[PDB]
Amino acid sequence: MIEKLRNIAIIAHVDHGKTTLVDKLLQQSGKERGITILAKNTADYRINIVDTPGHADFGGEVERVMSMVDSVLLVVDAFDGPMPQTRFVTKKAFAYGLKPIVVINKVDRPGARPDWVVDQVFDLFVNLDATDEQLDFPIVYASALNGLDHEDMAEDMTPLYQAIVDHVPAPDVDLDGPFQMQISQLDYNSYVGVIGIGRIKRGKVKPNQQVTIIDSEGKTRNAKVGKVLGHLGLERIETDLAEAGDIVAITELNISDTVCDTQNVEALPALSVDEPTVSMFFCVNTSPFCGKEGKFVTSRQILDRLNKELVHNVALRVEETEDADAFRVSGRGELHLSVLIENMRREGFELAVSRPKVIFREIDGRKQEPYENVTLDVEEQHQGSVMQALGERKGDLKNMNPDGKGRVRLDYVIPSRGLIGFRSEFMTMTSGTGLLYSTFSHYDDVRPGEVGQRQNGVLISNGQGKAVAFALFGLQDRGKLFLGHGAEVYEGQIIGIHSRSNDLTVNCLTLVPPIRMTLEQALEFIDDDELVEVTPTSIRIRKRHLTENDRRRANR
Ligand SMILES: Nc1nc2c(ncn2[C@@H]2O[C@H](COP(=O)(O)OP(=O)(O)O)[C@@H](O)[C@H]2O)c(=O)[nH]1
Repeated sequence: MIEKLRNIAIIAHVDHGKTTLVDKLLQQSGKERGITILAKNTADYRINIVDTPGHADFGGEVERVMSMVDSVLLVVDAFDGPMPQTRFVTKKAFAYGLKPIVVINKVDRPGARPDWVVDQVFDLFVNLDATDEQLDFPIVYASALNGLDHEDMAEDMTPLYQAIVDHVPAPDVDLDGPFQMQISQLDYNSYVGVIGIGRIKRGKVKPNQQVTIIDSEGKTRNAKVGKVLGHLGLERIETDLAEAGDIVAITELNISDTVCDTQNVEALPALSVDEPTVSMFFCVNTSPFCGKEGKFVTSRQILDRLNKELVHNVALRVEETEDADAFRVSGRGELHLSVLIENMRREGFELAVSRPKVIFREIDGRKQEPYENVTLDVEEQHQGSVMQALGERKGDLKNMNPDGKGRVRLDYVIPSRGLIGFRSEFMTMTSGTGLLYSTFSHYDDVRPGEVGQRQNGVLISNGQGKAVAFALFGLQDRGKLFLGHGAEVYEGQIIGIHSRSNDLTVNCLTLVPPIRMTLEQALEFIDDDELVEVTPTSIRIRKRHLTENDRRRANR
């Protein structure tokens, strides 16, 4: 049963499908796909074959695919050869010691050239070390509708069979002991819940069987389970090990998230660089515009929506709270999350989100909060205020190579927790002639001393009427304003900033041009108490508490 298992993956050249071969090899029972096509054969070898995508999504997609398999397959046109659509995977394929299997496809073509293509699939195949292969054999020559070189050439359908059982081994994993499995792939359905798919590392799995989740500590229960056969994932009572076993009704559930039994077990590692860096709660809009401007409010629409992204987004991680109408969403970047928000924003979603709290994950002893490699380019007299603010952000400098044309380029290493806010007043210090983006680098020990705050606070309001020049031109002698003449806010909606740490509960009812604050500039601003309402039309900045005594209430 288990020593006849062979877990492989295929790489689609330009030409998509490979069936041909993917297909016809359903030849003993048993456009397009794809996962996982587990043929069945003896002259019984179950062979789960996971199709690595022709594309590359993002944030560590394909490396996660070969976390299941122990070897690979490479389809290459005999007319043409291998391409950049193959150079994407194969590189990451050899990263784990995966012995390849080369397939010269299309052999029957009149413009085909076998041993030249082989000679290309050597030279553009070794440059990336290995270092074996060598063999690398494999080295089959295969038609679709199915006399040169290997063999050749009987029922060019069984030769490939040899290759798999001969050179691909069975997954070295323990049948017995307490159950363990790491989720490799992920998908969702409009009334399943989340769905697993993976590779059984330890033990065996009963369909109605309690379990635990890992990286955190949830003890969610199991309900249903399913095997794969043909292009279908077909239900099964119970499955052992080493298979592409597909599973439901657990939770949330995530990519990389490990999960084993409940007795004597836990856990599973292997990130590797998929784990997120940032997080913020996603809440259904409870503020005074509940279904006004927008068209998706009921929590299980949002939930539904977030899950659907967790198929595409491999660099995303969504977990569910004690509170029903709220979800801690986390991703490998603040910019990677704002995508999800503003994309959802203009699908017509009314929801709100909490402040970007950093993922203070841990690597050996020190609680290593993440850092990033900043690059910023500014006019010279701005530099004084630029440098100044960053040495207060616990942002270490690396190099500042001056171009000598009236500008300077500055290059820092800054902590994530202290990058929150700066791209507002970088654009205010430089007055627009400051241009900066950046990139995530790695986590580092404590800053230390949490100093990623902002302050002062802002001006909170106390009525649902419209803002008037009779109140705003006076209230703006406390500080700058987020609204102008005429707009109906509510009790809670921060309509501006004070000049000092004071929060105020003012009246706009009884002018300077205001501040056009973006989605990003709202999130990367709010305090831990406050929240950002995001309708599909405008953007509001509420507090979570709406009045001047309701504020004083929660303060114990
Ligand atoms: N002559 C020849 N043509 C092939 C062979 N394999 C595929 N093709 C052609 O190339 C195209 C790509 O193969 P296909 O089976 O469509 O792969 P799919 O994208 O997985 O369906 C098909 O339209 C076939 O007509 C082969 O072994 N010999």
